[PDB]
Amino acid sequence: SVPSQKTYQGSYGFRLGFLHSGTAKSVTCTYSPALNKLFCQLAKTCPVQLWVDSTPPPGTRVRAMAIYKQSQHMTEVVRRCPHHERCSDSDGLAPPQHLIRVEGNLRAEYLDDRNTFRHSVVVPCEPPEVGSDCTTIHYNYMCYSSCMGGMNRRPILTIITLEDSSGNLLGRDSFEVRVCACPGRDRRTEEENLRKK
Ligand SMILES: [Zn+2]
Repeated sequence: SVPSQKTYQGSYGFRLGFLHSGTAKSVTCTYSPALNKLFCQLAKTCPVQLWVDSTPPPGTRVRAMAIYKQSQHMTEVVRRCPHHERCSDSDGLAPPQHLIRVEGNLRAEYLDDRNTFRHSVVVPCEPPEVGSDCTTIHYNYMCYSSCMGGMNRRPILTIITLEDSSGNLLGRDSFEVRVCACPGRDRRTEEENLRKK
């Protein structure tokens, strides 16, 4: 089966936000609103903001999961390639097969779904701390889009779901991801291709 990717703000007005990092050659993570697409280097910090209109209940959680974007690949589990799943880059918590990690959150939990075999990482939803108006989760993507035997140049989407304590849906948002060596250049190229089309 294929998890839903339908945008759903829900009762709490849940949606994502992204920094404005630009497209310089030195950028390691950059988000294109025109493409709804995050470009990032391998295993680099990807800040993703969570915005709500009202505070969800204690025990609300935030889950991230990757799926293939293309119709003909949506049913295939997104995982790390045969090389990276055997890398000695464990953080002590993420299973080595998981593409998406949460960085610097000891309450992150990693799920291997017993029925779909899909991977996800989930953290407690925290209120913005004093001063701030949103919360930020720091994600890492642990394979390249181009990795042979893994994503194999196929685009993926990340689906972020707001869930209650039972895992029921409260809100949903999503974005395409390209994990690549040159995020700034590739974002420039793809935004140009979009402008030409
Ligand atoms: Zn890989």
